[PDB]
Amino acid sequence: TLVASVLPEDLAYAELYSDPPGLTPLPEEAPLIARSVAKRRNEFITVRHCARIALDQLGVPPAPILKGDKGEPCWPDGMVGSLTHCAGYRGAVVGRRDAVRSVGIDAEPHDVLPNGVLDAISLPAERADMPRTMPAALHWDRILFCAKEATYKAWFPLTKRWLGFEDAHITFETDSTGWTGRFVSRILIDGSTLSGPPLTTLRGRWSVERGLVLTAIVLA
Ligand SMILES: Cc1nc(=O)c2cc(CN(C)c3ccc(C(=O)N[C@@H](CCC(=O)O)C(=O)O)s3)ccc2[nH]1
Repeated sequence: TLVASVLPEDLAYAELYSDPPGLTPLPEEAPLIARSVAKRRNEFITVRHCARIALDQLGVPPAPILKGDKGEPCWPDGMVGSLTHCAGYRGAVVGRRDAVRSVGIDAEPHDVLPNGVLDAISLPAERADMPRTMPAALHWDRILFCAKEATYKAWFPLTKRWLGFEDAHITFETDSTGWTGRFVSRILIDGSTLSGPPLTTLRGRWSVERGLVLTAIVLA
């Protein structure tokens, strides 16, 4: 699997590269996408079908995955997880809370960012430092965006505070293979959590594979 490249008996994952036809949401999930468009409908369903494959293999029976604070996914009790999707990928990674404090993942196509995006999602330092050490064959701007989204998704559940794109400083290192590596996200705002020790440094992994950028953060 692709997501295995960016992950370190309490963690499961599942991914699919297309929308399997005929899949249907759970009954009390249905009103969430009654008015949604077809393309949104498919990835809503496919990613929750991936989520329940992983959740079942952690002895958790299928349960509805609703959306809460700023659309945040909701999980069965004692559970945490993360959902992601893009043009050719649907994936979920889930974990039990005591072993996994939080999960954050993202998947993106390995293409240049649309015009004007690199500036909103990034700091003057990240833009000077990343081109010095990232391999020439990589879209460091897109990989930066993927790492940014994977950080807020792992950050937000533990603080329920909004993490702007310029409240996190991400530094990258490239593994000797050249297409994979890992990063450190440093929080520039208060790291007060609702529970647990403060959180200011998040370590995650990044990978480029099959034309796709994958990132994941697992906070033990
Ligand atoms: C810049 C920024 N900072 C934040 O802290 C932030 C927080 C949220 C709230 N949050 C934590 C989430 C909202 C949506 C999620 C998610 O995992 N979406 C999946 C599945 C969506 C679905 O099918 O319902 C996805 O992107 O596919 S996670 C959303 C955008 C943010 N953006």
